[PDB]
Amino acid sequence: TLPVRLCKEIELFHFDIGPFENMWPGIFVYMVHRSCGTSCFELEKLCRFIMSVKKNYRRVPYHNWKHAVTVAHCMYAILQNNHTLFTDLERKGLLIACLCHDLDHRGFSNSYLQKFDHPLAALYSTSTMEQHHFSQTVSILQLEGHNIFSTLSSSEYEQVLEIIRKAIIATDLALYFGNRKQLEEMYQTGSLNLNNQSHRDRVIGLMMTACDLCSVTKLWPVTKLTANDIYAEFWAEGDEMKKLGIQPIPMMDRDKKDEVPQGQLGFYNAVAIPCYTTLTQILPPTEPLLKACRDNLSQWEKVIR
Amino acid sequence: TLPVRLCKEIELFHFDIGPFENMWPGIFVYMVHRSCGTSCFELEKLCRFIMSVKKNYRRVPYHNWKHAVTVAHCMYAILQNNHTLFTDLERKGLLIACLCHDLDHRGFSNSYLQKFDHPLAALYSTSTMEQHHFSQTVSILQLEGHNIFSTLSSSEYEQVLEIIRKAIIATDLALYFGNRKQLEEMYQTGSLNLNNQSHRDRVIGLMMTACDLCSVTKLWPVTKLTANDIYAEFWAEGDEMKKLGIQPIPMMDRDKKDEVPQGQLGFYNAVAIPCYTTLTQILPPTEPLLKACRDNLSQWEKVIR
Amino acid sequence: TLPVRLCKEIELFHFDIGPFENMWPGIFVYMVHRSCGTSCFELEKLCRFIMSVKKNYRRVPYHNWKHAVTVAHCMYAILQNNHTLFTDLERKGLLIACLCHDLDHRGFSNSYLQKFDHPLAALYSTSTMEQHHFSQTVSILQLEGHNIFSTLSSSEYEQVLEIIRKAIIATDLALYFGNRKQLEEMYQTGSLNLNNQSHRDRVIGLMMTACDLCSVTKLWPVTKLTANDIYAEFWAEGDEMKKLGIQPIPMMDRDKKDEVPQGQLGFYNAVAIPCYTTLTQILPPTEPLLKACRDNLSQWEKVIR
Ligand SMILES: CC(=O)N1CCC(c2nc3ccccc3nc2OC2CN(c3ccc4ccccc4n3)C2)CC1
Ligand SMILES: CC(=O)N1CCC(c2nc3ccccc3nc2OC2CN(c3ccc4ccccc4n3)C2)CC1
Ligand SMILES: CC(=O)N1CCC(c2nc3ccccc3nc2OC2CN(c3ccc4ccccc4n3)C2)CC1
Ligand SMILES: [Zn+2]
Ligand SMILES: [Zn+2]
Ligand SMILES: [Zn+2]
Ligand SMILES: [Zn+2]
Ligand SMILES: [Zn+2]
Ligand SMILES: [Zn+2]
Repeated sequence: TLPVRLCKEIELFHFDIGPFENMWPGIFVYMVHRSCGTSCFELEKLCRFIMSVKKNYRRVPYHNWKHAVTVAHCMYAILQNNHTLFTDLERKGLLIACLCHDLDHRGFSNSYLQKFDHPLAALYSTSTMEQHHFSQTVSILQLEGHNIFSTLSSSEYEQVLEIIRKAIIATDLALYFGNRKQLEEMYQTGSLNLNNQSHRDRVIGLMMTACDLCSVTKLWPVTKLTANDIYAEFWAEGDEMKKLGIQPIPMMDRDKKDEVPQGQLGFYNAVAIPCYTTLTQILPPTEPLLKACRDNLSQWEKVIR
Repeated sequence: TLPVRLCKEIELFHFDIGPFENMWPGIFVYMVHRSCGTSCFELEKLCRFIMSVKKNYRRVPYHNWKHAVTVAHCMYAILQNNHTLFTDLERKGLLIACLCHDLDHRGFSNSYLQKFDHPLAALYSTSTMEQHHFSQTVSILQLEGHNIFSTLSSSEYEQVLEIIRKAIIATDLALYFGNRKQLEEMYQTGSLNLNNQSHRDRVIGLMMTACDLCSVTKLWPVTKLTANDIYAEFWAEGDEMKKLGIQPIPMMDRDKKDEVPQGQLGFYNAVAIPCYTTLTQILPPTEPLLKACRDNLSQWEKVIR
Repeated sequence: TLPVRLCKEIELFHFDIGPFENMWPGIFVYMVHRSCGTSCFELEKLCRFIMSVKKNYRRVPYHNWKHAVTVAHCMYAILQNNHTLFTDLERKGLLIACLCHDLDHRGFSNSYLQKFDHPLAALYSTSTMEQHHFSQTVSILQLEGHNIFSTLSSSEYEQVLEIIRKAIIATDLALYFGNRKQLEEMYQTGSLNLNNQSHRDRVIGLMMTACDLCSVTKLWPVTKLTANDIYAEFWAEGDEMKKLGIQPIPMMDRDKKDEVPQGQLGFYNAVAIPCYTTLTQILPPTEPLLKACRDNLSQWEKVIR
């Protein structure tokens, strides 16, 4: 039961979740029931679970509670347009993974933490933050009245945990390049097969990347506005890097503000476009992300003068 | 028992409440006792009521807790200089209405909510936020140990509720233009009469507008500083409008920052000056607001170069 | 048990405490044990005490919780390099004083409070905020399970309170000029004597100044970044001054932003350099602060073009 405008435009890939946090949870529950079903989860146990997650997000310009819901909607959009491809376990499992994918994020990349010699970097040699994101998740599920998979069998429960584990880790962009490249080949040869679990995890992996980056697939005015939040995080990290006696890459250097239009251009070309390209090849219904992406690419070129 | 400088300068229309929240409540209690009386309200029940209201204001650049107290002081200033015109019910009733007049405000106008298709817009077809502001008020009064009108008769209680209702709704600027225009005529013909309840509500209505806008009646340095908070709210709304695929009016368009000195000029001419003009006509003691207002008008013209 | 990079670089004067609050407490406990000893304080009672102090710091751009820890580290650095000069009482006493030295600070100088006619200004005729900082301290100690000097004798306890009292008051910069000038003479004549308690308090006094200002002794990139937080506080105060119908000194005037490179130059020359100069004269191990200070002085001159 969502407002008419929302019920209608929530099915759109480029949908924005507005500036109404209090309404954010509701928007999520709605999507679970439309994609998975009403009796997938007990309402109260779910709502309790949601509030807890909202609470374990930090007020960081970009990787915050809004990012979490936004990413999830893209997944919902992907799920609804490929409705016959996945089980409920995967559906109910993937939506949850998206909301938790950046839990307890502080706004610093894995690079900085290793430089800073942070306790977590010692704890997780690779994919430091993402491993923490999943750690946070399990802690929340282990809370009383928080196990929404209570009704699941221990077999099913373990399965959905793996799904969520694999998914969350995939939000490490460093892992993306190897994943896309592999998928690019397998698609070409025809060896690519969704019934292969090893193959299947990789698609899911690429699906997660598409969502984590979906701000490039929004309309131009949203994409441009979201951009401010992201560099806010980058430049701040650059500052802390500088506090370590370390010259940061120009991307995190606030002195190089002008360069940003080209910095984005390069990123689209090298990362974003190849990503949604590959995805539409495998999942044609996901093209609107790609089209919207290129529309934004054209805008960036239009910025340079 | 307020500091000497405060006790002295609190009687000034252009008084500013400083940056000491913790001291804000105290400043309010003081005004209730000077305008209405000590035994108007039970201290503890009042303080409890105040903290609750402070809690239900949001950290929004302008329409926040500070706005609430500031608006109330102007009313106090109006009440003290027209001391023989109103009953205690109206006095105690109007001060309370001013503090609650923007309860749970989020920083977006009624226009945006209707565009966004917000639940409240469906709930309140007209004067969406203001109806909510009064709804919030009643909820707080209905809290235990929060009914400061407990000592009032059910007749008096209902009366003061109407006063507060009517008052709060009047803070809708859309309603102002019709109200001023009517008052402008009645004053001219002489038909205007304070003993007429229909007439009486309209004055109260115009009094509320004067307070909600009183930042134009502060000294120039305060008026200029307060201005930043307001456009912060506007431009943000423009951003969200843009997120709806809707080109917002230049006032909410942050791209048109330069234009602001003229934007303010137009507003003074068309809205602010006619407002305090009419008010002084009816209530001559309220002229300092008008004088201070024009002093700020002269400053805006002085800005354009 | 701190990360390797931290264990190593925490002994450096120009050490920065990073952007990990959750890790800030730990960094403090570590320093107490390295400077004073493990059985100086009961762990739990200490941790309880720390969290309470963190809670009574305000989110003010500069004089906040980070400032508190940063100042304390400098003291630790001073203590560790002059290990044979002080008793444990003084050590355990001074580290604590540094963390509490700006408790409940709101970001306004004593000048503004007197102008504003604030309740505290009436309460404390001189060194208004600093007297409050110590008042806050005592209140926290008087909390249950918060008396970390519980194990101390009432004689020792009173002694450490005086130490803390004297120390905190010394963070009033107005008092500094008279203190340095006296120390400058006594050092010259040879009359300066650490066994003299009157003399001894003055050194401690100058040590506190060195720490409160230690942002000038950090590396250039940190010093420059910290600078933003400080003027944020100044300009805001200027704004409130203007709200009092009072033209503030150019330092708190945000209109005079350009002037800042020279404003800092003057400060170094007149205040910072003479301070660390005198300190190294008395305590040669504290020279790195001075060297780092001048390195930053050279940078400011390099700014002017
Ligand atoms: C973990 C990893 O590999 N990362 C690299 C890419 C980066 C990134 N993520 C984005 C997510 C959403 C939308 C845009 C994103 N853009 C990213 O980096 C591109 C934007 N960039 C640059 C590059 C060079 C620049 C030089 C000067 C000024 C700005 C620059 N911006 C690169 C995130 C970290
Ligand atoms: C609800 C309603 O009718 N509103 C119209 C007036 C508006 C408003 N409120 C003020 C309250 C206190 C002080 C000043 C206020 N100014 C307001 O709007 C005026 C300021 N404005 C403009 C107008 C056009 C502009 C064009 C370009 C750049 C800035 C502009 N500012 C109009 C509030 C919403
Ligand atoms: C209490 C007292 O005596 N104060 C004077 C010095 C001031 C101060 N504290 C600092 C602490 C750490 C680092 C730098 C600090 N700088 C301070 O003031 C200097 C910086 N200044 C100026 C002076 C004049 C200016 C004129 C135009 C623009 C900027 C200016 N900045 C002076 C603090 C208040
Ligand atoms: Zn992430
Ligand atoms: Zn993410
Ligand atoms: Zn309002
Ligand atoms: Zn208002
Ligand atoms: Zn201080
Ligand atoms: Zn300080």
